[PDB]
Amino acid sequence: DEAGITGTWYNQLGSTFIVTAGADGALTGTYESAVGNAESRYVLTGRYDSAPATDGSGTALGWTVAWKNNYRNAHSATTWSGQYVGGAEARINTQWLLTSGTTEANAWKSTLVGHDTFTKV
Amino acid sequence: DEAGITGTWYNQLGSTFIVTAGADGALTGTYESAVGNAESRYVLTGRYDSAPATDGSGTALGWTVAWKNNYRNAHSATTWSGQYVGGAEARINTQWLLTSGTTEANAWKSTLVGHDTFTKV
Amino acid sequence: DEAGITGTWYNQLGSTFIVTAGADGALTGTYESAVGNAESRYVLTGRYDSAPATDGSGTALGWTVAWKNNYRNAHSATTWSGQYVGGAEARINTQWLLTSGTTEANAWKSTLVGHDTFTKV
Amino acid sequence: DEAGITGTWYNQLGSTFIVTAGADGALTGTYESAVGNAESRYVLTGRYDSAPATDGSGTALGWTVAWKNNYRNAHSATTWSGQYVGGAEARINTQWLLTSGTTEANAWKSTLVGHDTFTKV
Ligand SMILES: [Cu+2]
Ligand SMILES: [Cu+2]
Ligand SMILES: [Cu+2]
Ligand SMILES: [Cu+2]
Repeated sequence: DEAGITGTWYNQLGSTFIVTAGADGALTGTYESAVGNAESRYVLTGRYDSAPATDGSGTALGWTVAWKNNYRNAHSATTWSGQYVGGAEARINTQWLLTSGTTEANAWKSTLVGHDTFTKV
Repeated sequence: DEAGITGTWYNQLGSTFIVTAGADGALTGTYESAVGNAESRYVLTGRYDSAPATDGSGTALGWTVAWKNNYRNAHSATTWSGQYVGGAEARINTQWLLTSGTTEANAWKSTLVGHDTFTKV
Repeated sequence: DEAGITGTWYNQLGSTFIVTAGADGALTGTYESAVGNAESRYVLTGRYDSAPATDGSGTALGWTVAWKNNYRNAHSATTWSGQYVGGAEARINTQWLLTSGTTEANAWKSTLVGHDTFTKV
Repeated sequence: DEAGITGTWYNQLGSTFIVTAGADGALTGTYESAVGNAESRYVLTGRYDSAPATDGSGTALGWTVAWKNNYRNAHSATTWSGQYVGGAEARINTQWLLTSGTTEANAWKSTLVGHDTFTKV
């Protein structure tokens, strides 16, 4: 799925995920969020299963974005964890964890959880 | 916290996380899990906030492991999302999402969620 | 939203959630899952915000199902946490945690996480 | 575990959970949080597996709190999902989802996720 994954993907929020999949399992690219304390592109990296099961199963993958770039710093990181499902309407179906840096006293409220679905259109 | 983060960390399961923090926000290294469908080391990559708040707050970070290496392939990926808290007993406090590749019919049961706390000892 | 919430709801898996909302914040009813180790109806209970904000915001709510009834026992419980959004196409948008009873050694893999969207049709 | 569960439990934040376990799987009680937009006690309800496995496994359970009482309304609900582990130092080990009522535009940031461990002392 190196070919399948590589490219430009869009989620339900209107965010844009630009990724390259390496033959060795790497994911590199940029993320631009349509929401939150974010502007322009941010580095991302991740990993995917470069030899998935041949049985109909999706391809596991994940990636991280730390919310610092030359424009802003939102003192946070999101990780998406999910699977790529190939075919006529290819999708990446993810769940994510967004942890902000907090004091000890606020750690209980440090982590948001949600779900993003990415499509090629 | 490039110095703070860089090195060998151990969680409550007895897993070993070996990371280098780059000046530019990169995280690279290897993960070896004490549990699950896993043996030996697996590549990991991630990101962290290289200019955290100076107010007492932790440092946001995350990383991914796809569960494929030369020994096995568990057709899955974990993402940890959390924060580094520096000082006498430094910690990385994380929550994680483990997504397995599944068919459409099994997607509902694709994703495990838990929490790992990493220490230097 | 006592009137709004009360009734029969269906999710994207084809599961059926039958609830009564009490004036005092109670949720009582039955759940029947279309997937998993489940058959027929199972008791559920929960709570919702009986005096929500008047600003356009959704109405917070949650409920639990333990997966035991007269037919089976799957030694697990799901909690859904989410919000009711009223209007022409009313929805309940949830995220859920399914914890199985496990030994200590398997606790790391005890908890599934997903997301369900319920509609009146 | 009706006897095991029933009573007063305390988490790592200093919150107090007072529960009765019914023979039929019910959980009823009150929760008082040490943190957040909360004061005094709030109703809770939930469910647990009243006939757990005899193999060493924990007992699955969950409960909800909507954050409305006579003192305040934080327009939110938490669900804890977890397991009771009996014996010399009994514990309830949970993960939780806290959903706030939000507008559509803020739904992405509606849900916090964390983990609480409850003890009898
Ligand atoms: Cu295989
Ligand atoms: Cu700052
Ligand atoms: Cu209000
Ligand atoms: Cu059994």
